[PDB]
Amino acid sequence: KTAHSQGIEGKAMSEEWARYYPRQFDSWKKTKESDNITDMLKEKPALVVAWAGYPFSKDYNAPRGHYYALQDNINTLRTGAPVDGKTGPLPSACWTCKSPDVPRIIEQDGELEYFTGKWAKYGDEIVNTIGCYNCHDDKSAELKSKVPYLDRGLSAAGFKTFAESTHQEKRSLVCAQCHVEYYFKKTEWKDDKGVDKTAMVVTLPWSKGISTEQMEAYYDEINFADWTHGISKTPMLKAQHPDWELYKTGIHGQKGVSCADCHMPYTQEGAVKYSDHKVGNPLDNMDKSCMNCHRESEQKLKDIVKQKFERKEFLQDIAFDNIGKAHLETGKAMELGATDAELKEIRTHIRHAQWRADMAIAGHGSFFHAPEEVLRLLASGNEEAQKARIKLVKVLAKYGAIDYVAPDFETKEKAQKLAKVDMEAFIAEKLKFKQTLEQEWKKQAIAKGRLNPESLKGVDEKSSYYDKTKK
Amino acid sequence: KTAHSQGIEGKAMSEEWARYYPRQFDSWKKTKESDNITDMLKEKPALVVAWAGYPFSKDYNAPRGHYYALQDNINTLRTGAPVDGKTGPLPSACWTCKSPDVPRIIEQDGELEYFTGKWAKYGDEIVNTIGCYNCHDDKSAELKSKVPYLDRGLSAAGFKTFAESTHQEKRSLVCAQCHVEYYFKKTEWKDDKGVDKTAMVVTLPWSKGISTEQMEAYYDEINFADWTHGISKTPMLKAQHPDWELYKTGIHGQKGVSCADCHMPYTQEGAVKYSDHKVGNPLDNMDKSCMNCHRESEQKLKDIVKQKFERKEFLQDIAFDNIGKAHLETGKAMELGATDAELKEIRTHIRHAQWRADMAIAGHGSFFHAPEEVLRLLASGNEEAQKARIKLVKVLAKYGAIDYVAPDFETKEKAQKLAKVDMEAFIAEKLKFKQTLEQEWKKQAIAKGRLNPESLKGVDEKSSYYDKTKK
Ligand code: HEC
Ligand code: HEC
Ligand code: HEC
Ligand code: HEC
Ligand code: HEC
Ligand code: HEC
Ligand code: HEC
Ligand code: HEC
Ligand code: HEC
Ligand code: HEC
Ligand SMILES: [Ca+2]
Ligand SMILES: [Ca+2]
Ligand SMILES: [Y+2]
Ligand SMILES: [Y+2]
Ligand SMILES: [Y+2]
Ligand SMILES: [Y+2]
Ligand SMILES: [Y+2]
Repeated sequence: KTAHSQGIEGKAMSEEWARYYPRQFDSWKKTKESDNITDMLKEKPALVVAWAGYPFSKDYNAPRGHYYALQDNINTLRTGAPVDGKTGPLPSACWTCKSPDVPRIIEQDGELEYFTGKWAKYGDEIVNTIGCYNCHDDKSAELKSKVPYLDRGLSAAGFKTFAESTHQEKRSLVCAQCHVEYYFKKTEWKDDKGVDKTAMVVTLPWSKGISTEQMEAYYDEINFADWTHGISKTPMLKAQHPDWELYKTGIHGQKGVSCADCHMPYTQEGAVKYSDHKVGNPLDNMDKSCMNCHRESEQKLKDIVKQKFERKEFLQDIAFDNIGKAHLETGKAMELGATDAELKEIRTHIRHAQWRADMAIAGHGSFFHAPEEVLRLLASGNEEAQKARIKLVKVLAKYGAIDYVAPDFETKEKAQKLAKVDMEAFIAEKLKFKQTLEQEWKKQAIAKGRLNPESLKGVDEKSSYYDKTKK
Repeated sequence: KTAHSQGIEGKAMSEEWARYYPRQFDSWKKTKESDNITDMLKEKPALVVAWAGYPFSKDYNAPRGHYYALQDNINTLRTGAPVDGKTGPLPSACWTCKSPDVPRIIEQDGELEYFTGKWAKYGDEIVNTIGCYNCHDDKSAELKSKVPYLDRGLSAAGFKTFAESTHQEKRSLVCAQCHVEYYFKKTEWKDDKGVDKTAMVVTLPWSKGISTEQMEAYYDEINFADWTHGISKTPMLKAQHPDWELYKTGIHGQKGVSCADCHMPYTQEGAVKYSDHKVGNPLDNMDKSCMNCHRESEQKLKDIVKQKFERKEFLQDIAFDNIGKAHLETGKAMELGATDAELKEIRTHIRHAQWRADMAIAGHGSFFHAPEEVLRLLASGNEEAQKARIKLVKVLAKYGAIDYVAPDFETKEKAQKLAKVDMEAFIAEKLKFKQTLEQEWKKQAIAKGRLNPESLKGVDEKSSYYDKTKK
């Protein structure tokens, strides 16, 4: 048994676990070191065109330390600027994979209630970032999935549930609670008081399997669309960090190497074994993350990973360039009078091209986790995009614009203009929200004892639209 | 020293080495077991369209045992039906990587003389198949490259020559004498008698490096073309088994694992070590070919290789389908009156698309030797093909055929009709050659003592156009 077999008071606050596990708490806190904000829309402006008419065309950055998960959720322009708990563009489900306060609230008010309402609804309740409670039982300290949608997805795909899995499988599944592709399913329900409500439930599109093509069939079967493209009016699908799904198909995943083996390597000290809880780049600690299975220079192995990244970039730039052009060319055809009937097949091609290309790049480590599937996906997506473009030349010709040249979108500025994103406006509105409602959320959370100010140190010095210098 | 330190009389005939190395001779002879003839034009008819106007549109099969190299060189419809030593479509250079009689002749008449004349020129001299003398010194039995063009290529690419390489590197370089991409360079020269002659010299296009793109630049710089496409009139480049080049970039090649490690695995018997000389499929002998470095079931490793093959096939079919359509669409535009100026960019795209796609599939083991580069190449080639097709829609439109649909080529029969290949005629002509001149070559070679009839057992029972049943 543990030294807290009856549970931990204030379990959602990771600092409450420090008295029992100071070592893991210390390394866990170190993800604060990974504070870099890489603006992906600035690096890859083609993505802005791909996501026109969707929040990702406003703000999308690369992943950084777990220490910043909650704050980045708050800072991203995607969550907008609510003025109260009933406003703002996004739903409560956006907190789900950002805080240990999520299982706390679910276990208190029920899953459906948690998934009901606006993101702003829990602003002063969900205030702790990725913590001990998101992965451990507060009585046995054993690994556990705290979100019901994971087992639901696992079963649907023919996988064993978390409780039925081996220890090694759990070392990856705890990560899969969040590092997977998902979509919000509108769900009607009635509470204990008989009131009719509507929830937006996190759902893993795994009922037909976890391959990109199986998920695609899944979405097409239910005629689902995350949004209607702002330029091409295509019924679009958004892929979001399908880290585990692509990992499972890669060679390491097939060989049984878990997420933890590389991202949370062991350190043996006598008869005691410790897991590095500073979840980050395995390449910064290869001696413990890689060289325990591979025998050769760290530099050579690093060069090999670099090679994979370059190959992925090569195909990614081609795919998204043609996807961007297809969107713009479809928009031009619409402007000339092309009918939905004339553009139906074209739009289906675009939908599939981007779904496959996005699924390939949305998981930032996929180029390494499953190198070959990533390249194949990008090649498949590009082919769908070009099939659309070949058909588009004919539609453009019918309307007298066969020589139309889709405008360029080589910079974030030019791309956002094409996507009609008024950044200045969104940023100004965001800052006002942060200076008012956000500070009230934090003040109230601290007053109620849900938030410890110590956890806020250097947590809000950077975003894609401001940098106080160094976190 | 060896037991034949002064050399071996009749060294070109591998049977002459059996008295010294009966074990290696026995396994070497066993490649006779790999007698399967897989007609690649039947399996992948798109290749016929790709090679229209070139010999490969007539006959192209997958590789089989070394035991059949010489006979397949004779049987392929590509070498045609010469009636004497001055006729036939191909040059003497076609014998180069098929027989130990090649170094014998080169060392006797000089490199330039060997490379001068028709293939039929040496019909009764080059009669032994891949033998001991192609890879070993007949005095020390040490590994050696017997062809000057390899070191020439190695140096040109910044690599060390064969003699300057390590033993492990030599275990792969001996294979590189033949398993590489090449082209025939027309070379003017004058013999000892002052006579002016023209030779077609095997040349490795490695002066700019060994990557597909570097070789492409190499060919473009000298405005080289293997042939003018029979349908699109595009200046084409033919890739031929760039096995070593792609292998060198793969992870195994980067890690120092030689061709021999998998294809000629060791067998330890006490203090003596033997190399399996039955060069074939490593998957048929995984315990010795793979499991000496990898630790897991043979089936799982086999399934993984199968997965790579399927991914490669997926992208290959897409690439060659668009390449085929581009060729046909260009041919249609020509028929309508399109000028060379209007088709110049299109043709450059096609040339590059096929060069990259062919380089990816010409090496039959590349899907495994360098999985990721193969997928990237096929994706790159496909993109070039689609760029050509998008431009072709516009040219077709200018000439009133925007709705043109390139004919299908899903069967070898239909593809060869589009490529205007009269198979019946070529086969009939070939059989007459085999029944007359070929039998004379073999009779004379046997009379002169250059050929041992024992080596002909079951060697000519199959081809792509006949099957006496079982070799
Ligand atoms: C949900 C509760 C999560 C769980 C459980 C795990 N991760 Fe996570 N991870 C999550 C978020 C929301 C983020 C983004 C953080 C931000 O503010 O940008 C991340 C990020 C990572 C990263 C990147 C770290 C970096 O320095 O860039 C990695 C490598 C990562 N996460 C890995 C990972 C693994 C291996 C997990 C299981 C052991 C794991 N995460 C769980 C959300 C969640
Ligand atoms: C779990 C199933 C998640 C849900 C539901 C949402 N997010 Fe998420 N988010 C999750 C992970 C594992 C990661 C890291 C890996 C990655 O590729 O991003 C993230 C990261 C973010 C970030 C930082 C990166 C960025 O996009 O700028 C933000 C700002 C973020 N997530 C916001 C966010 C919102 C608004 C959501 C609702 C639509 C949302 N996430 C849901 C996991 C999950
Ligand atoms: C999920 C993303 C995790 C978070 C957040 C935290 N821990 Fe963790 N922990 C996780 C894994 C995958 C593992 C390895 C499991 C295994 O048996 O291999 C661990 C392990 C521990 C342990 C056991 C000893 C060790 O391996 O170091 C302890 C005591 C532990 N974790 C404590 C702990 C605390 C206090 C955390 C918050 C500060 C915490 N963990 C977060 C995954 C995750
Ligand atoms: C042991 C548990 C492992 C750890 C930790 C890492 N790798 Fe690994 N790797 C492992 C296996 C069993 C395999 C399958 C092939 C084999 O050797 O049997 C691999 C394979 C790779 C590869 C090649 C596959 C590819 O993607 O092309 C690479 C380049 C590789 N591994 C790199 C690598 C790095 C950089 C790691 C640390 C971050 C790492 N591996 C950890 C087993 C294990
Ligand atoms: C070792 C063999 C690994 C396994 C198993 C998993 N990951 Fe990984 N991951 C690894 C590397 C070498 C990299 C690339 C690092 C680089 O900078 O080149 C990654 C990357 C990620 C990322 C991207 C983080 C970022 O870009 O900021 C994430 C989010 C990530 N990995 C998550 C993750 C999860 C959840 C895994 C299991 C499903 C997983 N990784 C396994 C190495 C290894
Ligand atoms: C030229 C003199 C060669 C040398 C030296 C090596 N190979 Fe070869 N190989 C060559 C030819 C002309 C052929 C085609 C044979 C035919 O009639 O189709 C081949 C074929 C192979 C194969 C395929 C065998 C099968 O059963 O399908 C392999 C796997 C192969 N060769 C490998 C190989 C290796 C590893 C070498 C060096 C040790 C090697 N070959 C040398 C011509 C020549
Ligand atoms: C060495 C540099 C070569 C030259 C020059 C030529 N060939 Fe070849 N050939 C070589 C190898 C290594 C292989 C096996 C690997 C492969 O992918 O094919 C071959 C195989 C053949 C075959 C059998 C397969 C087929 O194409 O049906 C034939 C019939 C053949 N080679 C014929 C041939 C001719 C006519 C050549 C002159 C143009 C020629 N080869 C040159 C290596 C080399
Ligand atoms: C080239 C394609 C080869 C042909 C044809 C033959 N041999 Fe070979 N042989 C080759 C290699 C790559 C190796 C291994 C070299 C090493 O040191 O690792 C060998 C080795 C031998 C040896 C040494 C002992 C052994 O490893 O078995 C002998 C005595 C030998 N080869 C003899 C031999 C004979 C008699 C051949 C013709 C019948 C023959 N080899 C062909 C490559 C090639
Ligand atoms: C030892 C000399 C090896 C032999 C013989 C074979 N492989 Fe190998 N393999 C080896 C290394 C050092 C690596 C690099 C990665 C690592 O584990 O350190 C590999 C890698 C692979 C891979 C993964 C890479 C990829 O292509 O995705 C696979 C799938 C693999 N090896 C398969 C394999 C098979 C089937 C072999 C026999 C025919 C084989 N390898 C031999 C080292 C060695
Ligand atoms: C092990 C790690 C290998 C190394 C090193 C090399 N080859 Fe290989 N080769 C290997 C496999 C697993 C395969 C595929 C077998 C299958 O049927 O799936 C191949 C295949 C080839 C081929 C194709 C033969 C055919 O299709 O008939 C050739 C011609 C070949 N390999 C040649 C070859 C050469 C010359 C190498 C060094 C440059 C080489 N291989 C290395 C495994 C391994
Ligand atoms: Ca989604
Ligand atoms: Ca060539
Ligand atoms: Y406490
Ligand atoms: Y990062
Ligand atoms: Y690979
Ligand atoms: Y003798
Ligand atoms: Y074969």
